[PDB]
Amino acid sequence: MPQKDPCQKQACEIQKCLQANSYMESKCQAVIQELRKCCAQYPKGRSVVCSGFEKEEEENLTRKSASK
Repeated sequence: MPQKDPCQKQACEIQKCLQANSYMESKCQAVIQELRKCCAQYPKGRSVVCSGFEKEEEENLTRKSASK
């Protein structure tokens, strides 16, 4: 329920950074890490994108759960 979503902007900036980087998400790892600081300001239920984002933290278990 996106009443307001502080992090939706930053989730946009992942995509926008991508366009600024010709979809090299390798560069946009910084801006994913920005969504992080945004997301972790709150409980995930406050935001749709941050609800994707605390699940990004699960997805990271591929790379390593602790490698950042």
